[PDB]
Amino acid sequence: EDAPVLSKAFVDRVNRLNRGIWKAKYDGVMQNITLREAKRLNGVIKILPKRRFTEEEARAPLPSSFDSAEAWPNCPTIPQIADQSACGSCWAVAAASAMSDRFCTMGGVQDVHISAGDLLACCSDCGDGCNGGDPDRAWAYFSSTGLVSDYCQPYPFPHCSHHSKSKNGYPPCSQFNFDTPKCNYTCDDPTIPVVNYRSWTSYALQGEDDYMRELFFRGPFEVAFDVYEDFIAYNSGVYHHVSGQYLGGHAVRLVGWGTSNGVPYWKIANSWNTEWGMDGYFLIRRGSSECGIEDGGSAGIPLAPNTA
Ligand SMILES: *[C@@H]1O[C@H](CO)[C@@H](O[C@@H]2O[C@H](CO)[C@@H](O[C@@H]3O[C@H](CO)[C@@H](O)[C@H](O)[C@@H]3O)[C@H](O)[C@H]2NC(C)=O)[C@H](O)[C@H]1NC(C)=O
Ligand SMILES: *[C@@H]1O[C@H](CO)[C@@H](O[C@@H]2O[C@H](CO)[C@@H](O)[C@H](O)[C@H]2NC(C)=O)[C@H](O)[C@H]1NC(C)=O
Repeated sequence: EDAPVLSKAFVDRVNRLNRGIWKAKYDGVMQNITLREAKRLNGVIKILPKRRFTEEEARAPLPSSFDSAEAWPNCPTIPQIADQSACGSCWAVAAASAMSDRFCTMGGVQDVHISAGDLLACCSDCGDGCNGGDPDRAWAYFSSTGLVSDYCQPYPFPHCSHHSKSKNGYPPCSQFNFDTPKCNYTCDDPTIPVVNYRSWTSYALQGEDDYMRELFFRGPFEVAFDVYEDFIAYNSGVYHHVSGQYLGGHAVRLVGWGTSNGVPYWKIANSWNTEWGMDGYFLIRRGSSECGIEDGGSAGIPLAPNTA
Protein backbone atom coordinates (compact mmCIF):
# COMPACT_ATOMS: atom_id res chain seq x y z
CA GLU A 1 0.00 0.00 0.00
CA ASP A 2 2.98 2.29 0.62
CA ALA A 3 4.51 0.68 -2.44
CA PRO A 4 5.04 2.84 -5.58
CA VAL A 5 2.51 2.23 -8.34
CA LEU A 6 5.01 2.63 -11.16
CA SER A 7 8.23 0.85 -12.14
CA LYS A 8 10.54 1.37 -15.14
CA ALA A 9 9.69 -2.13 -16.32
CA PHE A 10 5.92 -1.53 -16.12
CA VAL A 11 6.26 1.68 -18.10
CA ASP A 12 8.43 0.01 -20.78
CA ARG A 13 5.75 -2.64 -21.22
CA VAL A 14 3.00 -0.09 -21.53
CA ASN A 15 4.95 1.73 -24.21
CA ARG A 16 5.61 -1.47 -26.16
CA LEU A 17 1.97 -2.50 -25.96
CA ASN A 18 0.41 0.89 -26.80
CA ARG A 19 2.25 0.96 -30.16
CA GLY A 20 3.42 4.58 -29.73
CA ILE A 21 -0.14 5.96 -29.99
CA TRP A 22 0.45 7.50 -26.57
CA LYS A 23 3.46 7.98 -24.31
CA ALA A 24 3.86 6.74 -20.73
CA LYS A 25 6.76 8.17 -18.76
CA TYR A 26 8.25 6.70 -15.55
CA ASP A 27 10.21 9.66 -14.22
CA GLY A 28 7.34 12.07 -14.57
CA VAL A 29 5.50 13.83 -11.81
CA MET A 30 3.90 10.58 -10.59
CA GLN A 31 7.15 8.61 -10.35
CA ASN A 32 6.84 7.96 -6.62
CA ILE A 33 3.14 8.02 -5.97
CA THR A 34 2.07 5.15 -3.79
CA LEU A 35 -0.91 2.84 -4.20
CA ARG A 36 -2.78 4.38 -1.25
CA GLU A 37 -2.35 7.87 -2.68
CA ALA A 38 -3.19 6.90 -6.29
CA LYS A 39 -6.38 5.24 -5.09
CA ARG A 40 -7.43 8.31 -3.07
CA LEU A 41 -7.39 10.55 -6.15
CA ASN A 42 -10.21 8.49 -7.65
CA GLY A 43 -13.26 9.52 -5.80
CA VAL A 44 -16.22 8.31 -7.86
CA ILE A 45 -18.55 6.13 -5.78
CA LYS A 46 -22.00 4.84 -6.88
CA ILE A 47 -30.86 9.41 -10.86
CA LEU A 48 -31.39 12.12 -13.49
CA PRO A 49 -33.57 12.03 -16.60
CA LYS A 50 -31.89 11.26 -19.93
CA ARG A 51 -31.17 14.28 -22.17
CA ARG A 52 -33.47 14.57 -25.22
CA PHE A 53 -32.29 16.52 -28.24
CA THR A 54 -34.74 18.58 -30.29
CA GLU A 55 -35.10 17.88 -34.09
CA GLU A 56 -32.86 20.90 -34.75
CA GLU A 57 -30.10 19.81 -32.41
CA ALA A 58 -30.19 16.29 -33.78
CA ARG A 59 -29.62 17.25 -37.42
CA ALA A 60 -26.62 19.54 -36.83
CA PRO A 61 -23.62 18.20 -38.77
CA LEU A 62 -21.07 18.29 -36.01
CA PRO A 63 -17.62 19.39 -37.07
CA SER A 64 -14.84 16.83 -37.05
CA SER A 65 -13.09 18.70 -34.28
CA PHE A 66 -14.27 21.05 -31.53
CA ASP A 67 -12.77 22.83 -28.52
CA SER A 68 -14.95 24.63 -25.88
CA ALA A 69 -12.34 27.30 -25.20
CA GLU A 70 -12.26 28.19 -28.92
CA ALA A 71 -16.07 28.11 -29.27
CA TRP A 72 -16.67 30.35 -26.18
CA PRO A 73 -13.55 32.47 -26.21
CA ASN A 74 -14.94 35.07 -23.77
CA CYS A 75 -15.46 32.53 -20.98
CA PRO A 76 -12.28 32.59 -18.91
CA THR A 77 -13.11 29.65 -16.58
CA ILE A 78 -12.97 27.12 -19.42
CA PRO A 79 -9.25 26.81 -19.81
CA GLN A 80 -8.45 26.78 -16.05
CA ILE A 81 -7.15 23.57 -14.60
CA ALA A 82 -8.12 22.75 -10.97
CA ASP A 83 -6.31 20.82 -8.23
CA GLN A 84 -8.41 18.52 -6.06
CA SER A 85 -5.31 18.08 -3.84
CA ALA A 86 -4.93 15.23 -1.34
CA CYS A 87 -8.64 14.42 -1.26
CA GLY A 88 -10.99 12.16 -3.34
CA SER A 89 -13.18 15.04 -4.43
CA CYS A 90 -12.91 14.84 -8.24
CA TRP A 91 -16.64 14.14 -8.30
CA ALA A 92 -17.24 17.60 -6.85
CA VAL A 93 -14.39 19.47 -8.42
CA ALA A 94 -15.22 18.38 -12.03
CA ALA A 95 -18.87 19.27 -11.29
CA ALA A 96 -18.05 22.75 -9.89
CA SER A 97 -15.62 23.54 -12.74
CA ALA A 98 -18.24 22.64 -15.41
CA MET A 99 -20.92 24.58 -13.54
CA SER A 100 -18.68 27.68 -13.65
CA ASP A 101 -18.15 27.13 -17.42
CA ARG A 102 -21.91 26.81 -17.90
CA PHE A 103 -22.66 30.05 -16.11
CA CYS A 104 -20.81 31.64 -18.93
CA THR A 105 -21.93 29.47 -21.94
CA MET A 106 -25.55 29.51 -20.79
CA GLY A 107 -26.19 31.44 -17.62
CA GLY A 108 -25.15 35.02 -18.60
CA VAL A 109 -22.31 35.37 -16.05
CA GLN A 110 -18.81 35.54 -17.53
CA ASP A 111 -16.66 34.69 -14.58
CA VAL A 112 -18.06 33.03 -11.50
CA HIS A 113 -16.23 30.11 -9.91
CA ILE A 114 -18.59 27.73 -8.24
CA SER A 115 -17.34 26.47 -4.89
CA ALA A 116 -16.35 22.78 -4.96
CA GLY A 117 -15.73 23.13 -1.15
CA ASP A 118 -19.33 23.88 -0.40
CA LEU A 119 -20.51 20.95 -2.53
CA LEU A 120 -17.91 18.57 -1.07
CA ALA A 121 -18.76 19.50 2.55
CA CYS A 122 -22.46 20.11 2.45
CA CYS A 123 -23.79 17.55 -0.05
CA SER A 124 -24.03 14.57 2.26
CA ASP A 125 -26.55 12.88 -0.07
CA CYS A 126 -23.76 12.86 -2.66
CA GLY A 127 -21.30 10.58 -0.93
CA ASP A 128 -18.69 10.89 1.78
CA GLY A 129 -16.69 14.01 0.96
CA CYS A 130 -12.99 13.30 0.53
CA ASN A 131 -13.70 9.54 0.51
CA GLY A 132 -15.67 9.94 -2.70
CA GLY A 133 -19.11 10.67 -4.08
CA ASP A 134 -21.51 10.51 -6.99
CA PRO A 135 -21.36 12.97 -9.96
CA ASP A 136 -25.11 12.74 -10.71
CA ARG A 137 -26.18 13.75 -7.17
CA ALA A 138 -23.82 16.71 -7.31
CA TRP A 139 -25.79 18.10 -10.25
CA ALA A 140 -29.05 17.33 -8.54
CA TYR A 141 -27.75 19.25 -5.45
CA PHE A 142 -26.96 22.27 -7.65
CA SER A 143 -30.70 22.31 -8.58
CA SER A 144 -32.28 21.67 -5.20
CA THR A 145 -29.94 23.50 -2.81
CA GLY A 146 -27.50 25.48 -4.92
CA LEU A 147 -23.89 26.43 -4.29
CA VAL A 148 -21.95 29.54 -3.29
CA SER A 149 -18.94 30.82 -5.29
CA ASP A 150 -15.35 30.22 -4.32
CA TYR A 151 -15.05 33.98 -3.55
CA CYS A 152 -17.45 33.18 -0.68
CA GLN A 153 -15.93 29.79 0.22
CA PRO A 154 -12.55 29.07 -1.42
CA TYR A 155 -11.43 25.51 -1.95
CA PRO A 156 -9.98 24.65 1.42
CA PHE A 157 -7.00 22.49 0.44
CA PRO A 158 -3.87 23.92 -1.19
CA HIS A 159 -2.22 22.75 -4.40
CA CYS A 160 0.19 19.95 -3.82
CA SER A 161 2.71 18.25 -6.06
CA HIS A 162 3.79 14.62 -6.40
CA HIS A 163 7.17 15.83 -7.46
CA SER A 164 9.76 16.25 -4.74
CA LYS A 165 10.97 19.47 -6.38
CA SER A 166 7.82 21.00 -7.84
CA LYS A 167 8.22 23.37 -10.83
CA ASN A 168 5.60 25.66 -9.19
CA GLY A 169 6.88 25.45 -5.63
CA TYR A 170 3.89 23.38 -4.50
CA PRO A 171 4.34 21.39 -1.32
CA PRO A 172 4.36 17.53 -1.55
CA CYS A 173 1.00 15.77 -1.53
CA SER A 174 2.35 12.99 0.75
CA GLN A 175 2.61 15.37 3.70
CA PHE A 176 -1.20 15.71 3.62
CA ASN A 177 -4.20 13.52 4.16
CA PHE A 178 -7.34 15.66 4.37
CA ASP A 179 -10.72 14.83 5.83
CA THR A 180 -14.04 16.23 4.64
CA PRO A 181 -14.34 19.87 5.86
CA LYS A 182 -17.22 21.16 7.88
CA CYS A 183 -20.18 22.55 5.95
CA ASN A 184 -20.48 26.33 6.54
CA TYR A 185 -23.36 28.69 6.12
CA THR A 186 -21.47 32.02 5.76
CA CYS A 187 -18.46 33.03 3.62
CA ASP A 188 -14.98 32.51 5.15
CA ASP A 189 -14.86 36.25 5.58
CA PRO A 190 -18.26 36.76 7.14
CA THR A 191 -18.55 40.35 5.87
CA ILE A 192 -18.76 39.00 2.24
CA PRO A 193 -22.49 38.39 1.61
CA VAL A 194 -23.65 34.82 0.71
CA VAL A 195 -24.75 34.68 -2.97
CA ASN A 196 -26.43 31.32 -3.80
CA TYR A 197 -26.23 29.94 -7.38
CA ARG A 198 -28.58 27.27 -8.73
CA SER A 199 -29.45 25.40 -11.98
CA TRP A 200 -33.05 24.76 -13.03
CA THR A 201 -32.58 21.32 -14.53
CA SER A 202 -30.13 18.39 -14.44
CA TYR A 203 -29.75 15.45 -16.83
CA ALA A 204 -27.67 12.42 -17.87
CA LEU A 205 -25.92 11.70 -21.17
CA GLN A 206 -24.81 8.40 -22.70
CA GLY A 207 -22.82 7.57 -25.87
CA GLU A 208 -20.53 9.29 -28.31
CA ASP A 209 -23.21 11.19 -30.16
CA ASP A 210 -25.04 12.52 -27.02
CA TYR A 211 -21.71 13.77 -25.69
CA MET A 212 -20.58 15.49 -28.85
CA ARG A 213 -23.94 17.08 -29.36
CA GLU A 214 -24.32 18.19 -25.68
CA LEU A 215 -20.79 19.68 -25.78
CA PHE A 216 -21.47 21.52 -29.02
CA PHE A 217 -24.62 23.29 -28.00
CA ARG A 218 -24.16 23.78 -24.23
CA GLY A 219 -20.43 23.38 -23.41
CA PRO A 220 -18.36 21.41 -20.85
CA PHE A 221 -19.85 18.78 -18.60
CA GLU A 222 -18.74 16.05 -16.19
CA VAL A 223 -17.97 12.42 -17.10
CA ALA A 224 -16.43 9.42 -15.28
CA PHE A 225 -14.10 6.59 -16.29
CA ASP A 226 -12.15 3.70 -14.78
CA VAL A 227 -8.55 4.45 -13.81
CA TYR A 228 -5.91 1.72 -14.24
CA GLU A 229 -2.28 2.03 -13.27
CA ASP A 230 -1.11 2.78 -16.80
CA PHE A 231 -3.15 6.00 -16.76
CA ILE A 232 -1.02 7.30 -13.82
CA ALA A 233 1.97 7.30 -16.14
CA TYR A 234 0.24 9.17 -18.98
CA ASN A 235 2.39 11.89 -20.50
CA SER A 236 0.85 12.61 -23.91
CA GLY A 237 -1.00 11.24 -26.96
CA VAL A 238 -4.36 9.49 -27.09
CA TYR A 239 -4.68 7.18 -24.09
CA HIS A 240 -6.24 3.74 -24.12
CA HIS A 241 -5.82 0.99 -21.52
CA VAL A 242 -3.21 -1.72 -22.15
CA SER A 243 -1.97 -2.77 -18.65
CA GLY A 244 -2.19 -2.13 -14.90
CA GLN A 245 -4.72 -2.92 -12.18
CA TYR A 246 -8.01 -1.07 -11.60
CA LEU A 247 -7.54 1.90 -9.20
CA GLY A 248 -11.10 3.28 -8.97
CA GLY A 249 -13.56 5.65 -10.70
CA HIS A 250 -12.53 9.22 -11.50
CA ALA A 251 -14.60 12.24 -12.61
CA VAL A 252 -13.31 14.76 -15.12
CA ARG A 253 -14.50 17.66 -17.28
CA LEU A 254 -15.02 16.96 -20.99
CA VAL A 255 -14.06 19.94 -23.13
CA GLY A 256 -13.42 18.88 -26.75
CA TRP A 257 -12.90 16.30 -29.45
CA GLY A 258 -10.80 15.70 -32.50
CA THR A 259 -8.72 13.14 -34.35
CA SER A 260 -4.99 12.56 -34.21
CA ASN A 261 -3.26 10.45 -36.89
CA GLY A 262 -6.50 8.56 -37.57
CA VAL A 263 -7.39 8.02 -33.89
CA PRO A 264 -10.60 9.82 -32.74
CA TYR A 265 -10.31 11.27 -29.20
CA TRP A 266 -11.88 13.34 -26.40
CA LYS A 267 -9.95 16.26 -24.93
CA ILE A 268 -10.42 16.26 -21.16
CA ALA A 269 -9.48 18.57 -18.28
CA ASN A 270 -8.09 16.55 -15.35
CA SER A 271 -7.88 17.96 -11.75
CA TRP A 272 -4.30 17.10 -10.69
CA ASN A 273 -3.05 20.58 -11.55
CA THR A 274 -1.04 21.63 -14.59
CA GLU A 275 2.03 19.55 -13.69
CA TRP A 276 0.34 16.35 -14.85
CA GLY A 277 -0.36 15.07 -18.39
CA MET A 278 -0.51 17.71 -21.12
CA ASP A 279 -0.50 20.84 -18.93
CA GLY A 280 -3.32 19.36 -16.92
CA TYR A 281 -5.22 17.84 -19.91
CA PHE A 282 -5.32 14.36 -21.44
CA LEU A 283 -6.67 12.89 -24.69
CA ILE A 284 -8.49 9.55 -24.59
CA ARG A 285 -9.78 7.30 -27.37
CA ARG A 286 -13.30 8.24 -28.41
CA GLY A 287 -15.91 5.98 -29.98
CA SER A 288 -15.65 2.71 -28.05
CA SER A 289 -16.38 3.75 -24.45
CA GLU A 290 -12.67 3.45 -23.54
CA CYS A 291 -12.55 2.61 -19.76
CA GLY A 292 -16.24 3.30 -19.63
CA ILE A 293 -15.86 6.98 -20.52
CA GLU A 294 -19.07 7.13 -22.62
CA ASP A 295 -21.23 5.25 -20.12
CA GLY A 296 -22.65 8.32 -18.35
CA GLY A 297 -22.27 12.08 -18.27
CA SER A 298 -23.97 14.57 -15.96
CA ALA A 299 -24.88 18.07 -16.91
CA GLY A 300 -27.42 20.80 -16.20
CA ILE A 301 -28.48 24.33 -17.05
CA PRO A 302 -27.62 27.26 -14.67
CA LEU A 303 -30.36 29.71 -13.81
CA ALA A 304 -29.35 33.29 -14.65
CA PRO A 305 -29.13 35.44 -11.42
CA ASN A 306 -31.58 38.19 -10.45
CA THR A 307 -33.91 39.23 -13.32
CA ALA A 308 -34.06 41.68 -16.29
C1 LIG B 1 -15.80 25.93 7.11
O1 LIG B 1 -15.10 26.73 8.04
C2 LIG B 1 -14.24 25.86 8.74
C3 LIG B 1 -13.87 26.48 10.09
O2 LIG B 1 -13.22 27.69 9.79
C4 LIG B 1 -13.10 25.64 7.76
O3 LIG B 1 -12.18 24.87 8.52
C5 LIG B 1 -10.79 25.14 8.58
O4 LIG B 1 -10.17 24.74 7.38
C6 LIG B 1 -8.80 25.09 7.28
C7 LIG B 1 -8.29 24.69 6.06
O5 LIG B 1 -8.13 23.26 6.07
C8 LIG B 1 -8.03 24.38 8.40
O6 LIG B 1 -6.72 24.87 8.36
C9 LIG B 1 -5.81 24.01 9.06
O7 LIG B 1 -5.69 24.38 10.43
C10 LIG B 1 -4.88 23.47 11.17
C11 LIG B 1 -5.02 23.73 12.68
O8 LIG B 1 -5.00 25.15 12.87
C12 LIG B 1 -3.45 23.69 10.67
O9 LIG B 1 -2.62 22.81 11.38
C13 LIG B 1 -3.40 23.42 9.16
O10 LIG B 1 -2.13 23.71 8.60
C14 LIG B 1 -4.45 24.24 8.43
O11 LIG B 1 -4.13 25.62 8.51
C15 LIG B 1 -8.68 24.63 9.78
O12 LIG B 1 -8.10 23.78 10.73
C16 LIG B 1 -10.17 24.32 9.69
N1 LIG B 1 -10.92 24.58 10.90
C17 LIG B 1 -11.65 23.58 11.42
C18 LIG B 1 -12.52 23.88 12.64
O13 LIG B 1 -11.59 22.43 10.96
C19 LIG B 1 -13.71 24.79 6.64
O14 LIG B 1 -12.78 24.33 5.71
C20 LIG B 1 -14.87 25.51 5.98
N2 LIG B 1 -15.59 24.59 5.10
C21 LIG B 1 -15.38 24.64 3.79
C22 LIG B 1 -16.15 23.66 2.94
O15 LIG B 1 -14.55 25.40 3.28
C1 LIG C 1 11.19 10.05 -6.47
O1 LIG C 1 12.04 9.60 -5.41
C2 LIG C 1 13.42 9.49 -5.73
C3 LIG C 1 14.29 9.12 -4.76
O2 LIG C 1 13.90 9.82 -3.59
C4 LIG C 1 13.86 10.90 -6.13
O3 LIG C 1 15.19 11.03 -6.24
C5 LIG C 1 15.86 11.99 -5.40
O4 LIG C 1 15.65 13.33 -5.88
C6 LIG C 1 16.26 14.35 -5.07
C7 LIG C 1 15.96 15.63 -5.80
O5 LIG C 1 15.69 15.49 -7.20
C8 LIG C 1 17.78 14.12 -5.10
O6 LIG C 1 18.45 15.00 -4.40
C9 LIG C 1 18.15 12.68 -4.67
O7 LIG C 1 19.50 12.35 -4.96
C10 LIG C 1 17.35 11.61 -5.39
N1 LIG C 1 17.61 10.33 -4.72
C11 LIG C 1 17.77 9.21 -5.44
C12 LIG C 1 18.05 7.95 -4.66
O8 LIG C 1 17.64 9.18 -6.69
C13 LIG C 1 13.08 11.47 -7.31
O9 LIG C 1 13.41 12.82 -7.59
C14 LIG C 1 11.60 11.43 -6.99
N2 LIG C 1 10.98 11.77 -8.24
C15 LIG C 1 10.04 12.70 -8.30
C16 LIG C 1 9.52 12.97 -9.69
O10 LIG C 1 9.60 13.26 -7.29
